[PDB]
Amino acid sequence: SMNLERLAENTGEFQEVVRAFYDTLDAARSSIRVVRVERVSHPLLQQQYELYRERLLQRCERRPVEQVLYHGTTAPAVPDICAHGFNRSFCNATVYGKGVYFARRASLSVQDRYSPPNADGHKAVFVARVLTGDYGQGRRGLRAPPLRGPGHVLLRYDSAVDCICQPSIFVIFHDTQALPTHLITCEHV
Ligand SMILES: O=c1[nH][nH]c(=O)c2cc(OCc3cccc(Cl)c3)ccc12
Repeated sequence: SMNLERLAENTGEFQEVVRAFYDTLDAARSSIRVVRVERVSHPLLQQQYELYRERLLQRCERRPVEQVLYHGTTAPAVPDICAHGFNRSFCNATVYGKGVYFARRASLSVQDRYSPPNADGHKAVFVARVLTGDYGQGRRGLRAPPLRGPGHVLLRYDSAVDCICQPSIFVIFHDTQALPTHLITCEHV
């Protein structure tokens, strides 16, 4: 909470982020209000992230290798994420693996079970760049992405998902594979 910077409502960056948030808010597009949007700066994690991104850009089948995704969290977790990035050791049921869950659609992250509100009724949703790369099928046992199986050089997939077909959830298992960029503070009207 020391490397957060509030964005004014009348700026390009605030509008990009908020528009993308409302576009994917579905069910609750008209119940949810935005209180605040803050830029997250973590120069070190960003460098560690860019190095991983270079390795994936050089060798992934799927495109894109990188996606913007939402992570709802508890008020107490906000300082840690801003200081350290996403920490899978805080693992709700780990249905698709013991990793950090990101959602394609904000509708999912903004639910009270993922972003529970605090005493002021404020809900914490992070926007993150995530190196999804080549994803495999998640399942509850997974302490890492699932094995690629025989005849692949790479031992494991980059991430795990609910469903390979149209995936809506990504589970990532490396501290450097997800960079928080913005903290959206929202509430139910
Ligand atoms: O935005 C989130 N922040 N934190 C979470 O733990 C989290 C978890 C999450 O899926 C859990 C789940 C449960 C049943 C079926 C599916 Cl497919 C997925 C989705 C989003 C989030």
